[PDB]
Amino acid sequence: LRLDRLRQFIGELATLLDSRPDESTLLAQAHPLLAELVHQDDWLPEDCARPDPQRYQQYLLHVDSRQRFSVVSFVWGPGQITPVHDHRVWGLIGMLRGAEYSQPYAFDAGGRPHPSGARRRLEPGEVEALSPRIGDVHQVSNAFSDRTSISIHVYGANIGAVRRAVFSAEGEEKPFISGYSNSRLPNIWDLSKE
Ligand SMILES: [Fe+2]
Repeated sequence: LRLDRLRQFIGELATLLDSRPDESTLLAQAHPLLAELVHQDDWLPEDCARPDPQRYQQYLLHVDSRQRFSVVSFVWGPGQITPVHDHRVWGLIGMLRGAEYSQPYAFDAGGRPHPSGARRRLEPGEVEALSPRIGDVHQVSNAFSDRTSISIHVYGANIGAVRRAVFSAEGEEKPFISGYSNSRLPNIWDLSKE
């Protein structure tokens, strides 16, 4: 495993964040950092790539000391899908293997959510951005019904601890905390094992 590439990404993102950019500058300059990471699929620990039959898995890879960001391996078993939901922090999503569909939503005056633009297909190597400022609400699904798809997510917080919400088609808001699938993180720092 090329865990040095993951270490490099974490270091460089933290370096960008050290210059205290606004969200727009951050998303713009971190976009190529993550695309470079997901351009080649040779680093993700198999532990953090494992699908589950009932639900997709969320494997935490790294959290910044000051929680300025977290890096999560998002794993879709065949045909799995999220409900419509928000994030409340900035996010960058890089596709690793397989593919996923992403449909942005927006609310009318009465609460009800509607698709607010074209559904997007994210191919391996591609990166998309989200945040409360530029659009925070979407529904995501595995683009395939016959395979496992994986995307790497970077959020502007410890996303598993962020209190957010899911929305029904009728617009019912329900409190949501995603948590994480792994009770143990991969050790990506023991260089003497490389
Ligand atoms: Fe999401």
